[PDB]
Amino acid sequence: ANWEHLLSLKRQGDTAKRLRIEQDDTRLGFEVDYDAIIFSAPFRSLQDKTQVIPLSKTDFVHTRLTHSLEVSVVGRSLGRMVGKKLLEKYPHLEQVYGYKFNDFGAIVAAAALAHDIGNPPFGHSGEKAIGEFFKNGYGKRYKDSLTAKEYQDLIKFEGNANGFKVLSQSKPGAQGGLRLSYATLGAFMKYPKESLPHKPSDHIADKKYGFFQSERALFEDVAQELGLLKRSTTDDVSWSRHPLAYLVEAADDICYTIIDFEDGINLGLIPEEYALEYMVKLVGQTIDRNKYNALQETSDRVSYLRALAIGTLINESVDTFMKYEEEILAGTFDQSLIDKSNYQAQITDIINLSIERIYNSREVIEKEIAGYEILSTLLEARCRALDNNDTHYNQLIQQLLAPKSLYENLIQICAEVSTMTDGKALRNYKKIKGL
Amino acid sequence: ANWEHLLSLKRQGDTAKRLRIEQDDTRLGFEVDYDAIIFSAPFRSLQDKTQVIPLSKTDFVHTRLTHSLEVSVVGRSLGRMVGKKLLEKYPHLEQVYGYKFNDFGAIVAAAALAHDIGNPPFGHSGEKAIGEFFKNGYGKRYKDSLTAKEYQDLIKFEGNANGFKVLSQSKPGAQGGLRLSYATLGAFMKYPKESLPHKPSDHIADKKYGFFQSERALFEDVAQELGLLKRSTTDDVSWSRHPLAYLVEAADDICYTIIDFEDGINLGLIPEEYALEYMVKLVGQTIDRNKYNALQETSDRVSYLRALAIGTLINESVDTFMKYEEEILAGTFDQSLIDKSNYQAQITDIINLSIERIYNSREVIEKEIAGYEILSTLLEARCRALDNNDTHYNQLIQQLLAPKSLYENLIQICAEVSTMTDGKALRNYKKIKGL
Amino acid sequence: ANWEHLLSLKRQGDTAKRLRIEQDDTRLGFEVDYDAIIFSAPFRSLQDKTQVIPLSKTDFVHTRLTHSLEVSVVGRSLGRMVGKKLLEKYPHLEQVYGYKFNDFGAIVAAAALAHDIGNPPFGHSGEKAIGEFFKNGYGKRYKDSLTAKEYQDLIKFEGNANGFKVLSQSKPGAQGGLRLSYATLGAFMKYPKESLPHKPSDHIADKKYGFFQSERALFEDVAQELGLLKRSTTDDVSWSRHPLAYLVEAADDICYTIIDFEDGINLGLIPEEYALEYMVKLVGQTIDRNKYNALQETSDRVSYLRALAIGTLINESVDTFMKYEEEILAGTFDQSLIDKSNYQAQITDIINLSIERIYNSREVIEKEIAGYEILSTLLEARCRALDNNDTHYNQLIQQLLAPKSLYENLIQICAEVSTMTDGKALRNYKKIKGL
Repeated sequence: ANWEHLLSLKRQGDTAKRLRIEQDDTRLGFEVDYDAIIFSAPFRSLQDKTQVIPLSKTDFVHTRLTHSLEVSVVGRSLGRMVGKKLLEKYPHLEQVYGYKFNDFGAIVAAAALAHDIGNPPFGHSGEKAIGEFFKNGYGKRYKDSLTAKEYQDLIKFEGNANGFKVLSQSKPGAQGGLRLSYATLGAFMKYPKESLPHKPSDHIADKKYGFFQSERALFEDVAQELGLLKRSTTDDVSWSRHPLAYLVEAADDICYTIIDFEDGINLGLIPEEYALEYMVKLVGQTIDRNKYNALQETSDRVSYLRALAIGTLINESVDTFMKYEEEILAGTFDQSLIDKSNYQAQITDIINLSIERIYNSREVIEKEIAGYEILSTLLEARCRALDNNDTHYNQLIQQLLAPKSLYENLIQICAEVSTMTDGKALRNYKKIKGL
Repeated sequence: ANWEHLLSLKRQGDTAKRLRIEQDDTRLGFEVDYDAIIFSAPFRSLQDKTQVIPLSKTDFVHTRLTHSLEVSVVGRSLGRMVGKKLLEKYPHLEQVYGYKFNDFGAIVAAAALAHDIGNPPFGHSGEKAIGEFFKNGYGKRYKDSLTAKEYQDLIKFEGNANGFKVLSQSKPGAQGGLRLSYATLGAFMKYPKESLPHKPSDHIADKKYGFFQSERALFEDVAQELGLLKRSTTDDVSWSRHPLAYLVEAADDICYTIIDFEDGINLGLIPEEYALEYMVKLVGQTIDRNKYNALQETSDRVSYLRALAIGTLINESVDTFMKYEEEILAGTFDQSLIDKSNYQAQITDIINLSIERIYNSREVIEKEIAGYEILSTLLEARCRALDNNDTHYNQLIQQLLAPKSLYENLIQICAEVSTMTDGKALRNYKKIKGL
Repeated sequence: ANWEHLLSLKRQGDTAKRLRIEQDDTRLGFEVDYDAIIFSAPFRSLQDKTQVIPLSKTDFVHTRLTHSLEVSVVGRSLGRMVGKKLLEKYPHLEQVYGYKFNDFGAIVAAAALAHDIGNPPFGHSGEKAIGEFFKNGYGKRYKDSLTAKEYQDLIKFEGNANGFKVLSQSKPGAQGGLRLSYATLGAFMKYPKESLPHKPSDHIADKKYGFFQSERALFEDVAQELGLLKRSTTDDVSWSRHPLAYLVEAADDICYTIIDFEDGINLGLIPEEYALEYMVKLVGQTIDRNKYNALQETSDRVSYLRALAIGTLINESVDTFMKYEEEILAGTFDQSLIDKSNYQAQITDIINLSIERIYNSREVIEKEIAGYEILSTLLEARCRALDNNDTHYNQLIQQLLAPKSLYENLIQICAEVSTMTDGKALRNYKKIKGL
């Protein structure tokens, strides 16, 4: 591929090319993208969306908005640092085409900021509850009216794909959604494939899929404009990742690992006695141990460790990207940047500690179990209303929850149930069940 | 038809005639009816029964008892003014028979006071939830054990017909229920027909039905004594309305229109800026503009407009009655009194604004949806216990909720679930669901 | 039967005999049993387990722990008093084998202390909900995969048998459970039979059953060591009760009769006047009338009557036991000790009043109805997770509720659901239901 094409400023529906050298640097398309997301209704709704991790009465624990905000700050740093090195490697990108190192920071930051925008509540358990509804619940009745891939979109409903829908969905008065730059949509697409075939290889980009059938035509346009390399020549389409999607992924990987740990310690789910032991290798060269011992509050000690460890992993991930830059550009890199880390054993240890103390904790399990009932109830009410829209009750349901082809109706129901705020979903659920 | 027979003082089971001229003026049968309703357990229970309209923590919103009381006051005025004009047009009713203008006010007031006594909770949505239970829910299993009209009583369960049952149902030690005058029972019956045929015409009197199969024999006796005109000779019975039922209907129509509007403004669902605009034509000939401007509080200004509009519509309704009095006596008036109003456009505008801002409001929809679940759960508990009364659990349900033919059992279950107070229904529902 | 064998100090797994004369007086096996129950997790859990009797905002009402404690105190007196008379009638028990009167008090106290340890919540209605689950609910699907007696253990699930399971269940690191002395396990077994045949006679010992199929081999060991007399002629096994089981029963009967009455008066469910009227014959010979009239508080007057009445019935039960000692030893006593009471008319009056004012009270019926839903919901969740342990949801359920053969799994599910504390059961129920 070519970096000039990968850094496309095209917005959906454009009729003429947007050259970087002609951009107003105070209205740079990539930076406009970031601000568009910040002010968007879907991003703002993350304020009222918790993570599956429990709340604390005494200490800070991230909601989904502040988690996404911090991921985007890590992403900006990754993009800035790699962008500087790319412009040194390929100086024509700056001298001829006018690209600057902050462009790469803005692309990665915007795609990272919006990564969780489409995820249902209750973490991956919420995805599994939606999928189960269509695999074995009421929604199984729709199988024979859908293509294999349309049905797969439902039984393996994917928040990454719903995020792509949220960013690009046309509505009356708003064609093309947020109309983000194609470079940003490219960096967003960690899994550039459809729902089938399912996990066709052990390649990182094949672990999930990244767009629904409803968004296939758009990503085809995005992939064409960017020049992404093909990974399939059948009607089951798939492409090699945009190089910057590796940085978006690394930002998420760094933040899932270290910031979950930080939250677990502040909640007390992870004993503070383990804080230094698990972070020593990651921070040992830079930690000022005398300073660490002088900090009097648990949360200040763990924030210092988190800052040091994120710094270490950012610097390393930049160097790993540049080492494998040609292979990434050629589509032959089959792993994540963090997979190559010299700290991979320590990262796995932290992740396993978080699985054991946070995600397997009673408070998380209880919430996932409750979430199954909440999501299954909302989906069933919407789907019965779709199937019998004439009855008095189902008209009330439509008025309460949602005031096209079968597939497009079903994927919209999933999309809308997934993006309801915590409070709205809970209130509507309680009314349907009379509580 | 003859007004001498329409004004019957007969009570259920009477052995001898009751002549108006022989009545004690301090114990007039029609006034005794008003007081019997006031002190009755069903009317007292309206204290603990809310309308579908939401509660407010700052302003007055009507419960069902206050609504019924104000309807009865408007009704008394309609009856008084019409009674005076009817006694001028038929002076023998006063000379030979001894009827006085207050008699007509008493009949209309008592019938109007009792109009909502049999309605289930949650408004018309509550009626629909009970019907759905027998149409498509657990109660569907009874269809093949019931006649067409018995089943129709259930799938189209009607609060008007339940009100007639509540007023007249014999119980051990209370033969004939409240034993109201037959004239009052006639004025109560807005839909003098059985559940089938369903809407045989577009006449307002055919829109619903007014008695269940369980009360058909009772209303036949009332219809015979009053000399109501038979409107159909098939096994399907129906009669032309008692003339005073047009005034009972008018009392409800005027209050439903204007007082919902008043509550909507005080709730903030309807902006105050709409209050004068929608009521100027109805009040302009009688309003004291100096008084209106001096009033500094919204609820006082709205209450003033409400009083003037109601007075306007009462006066117009009386004139409309008297214009079509002979048509009403002949059974050939196919319309409501308010349908002939010169302010029909303004009334329709007020009704539509109330639908848009009150009845389609989120708080009303939520409550109606919850009411479906509450009523369906209580009905299913009672019917499962009816079908299998020998189990330990169903014996507990019987002790908790209810400490004859299949049809008579099912209609009683509906009547009882419909008349439980809000708090008792909710408490029993929560216990059944373990909440 | 021989008292030397009936007073066995054997613990499960023992390879050598335990001679009473060799026991350390500060570590007597029978007294060790009492202390082992007190400190056991199942007994401690009765702290957080209420009776079906409603709680009071003004007066004392017993939780299950305090009820079991007071039953054990009454049992200790019964055992001590009968022990002294037994050692007079069989002096070789002391002189040759070294038994002392307090040994009999310790046996009866320990067995009585543990009588309610296995009962499910919600009283006998809780037992009926569990049985109904397997007779007609989801659990009916297991009938054809179980023997007749295995299925009867479920459809007639019995708290007495679950108590035996709780006391003796082997787990890794705790073989034989609490490892109680066999004399104590004999005194505990009021119904020495398996689930089938059901009520083979009207003998009190045949009213219920005392051990599940999972514990049949253990009680067979216990019966052999104690030398209990075989009572059943068929392949369904059954033994005559250990004589001390009659005293454990009498402690329960006396406390349930008088202390329930006491609680009902202090709750206000039973009018205060009924206290002296129903207890005057039980207390007349021993009551200090000036002490009683000087007492100014209801709870103190009633507590005085309770102490006097329990005193009377303890003394009488001891005399009844000794009067029929030889018939009990030979297995020919067909009644309970209290059945032979001279105060049986007063006991029956008190029980019937408690049934009418307490157990048939609205507050109890409400709680039993809710308990059906709670227990049925928990049983269905555990059984569906047993049937499909592979699904993501069922693996969450397994982590939340339970972090071998089909029968062994089902009886363990019943045992665990029955032994959950009130708050733990309610919390898990609410999460499964989304609240």
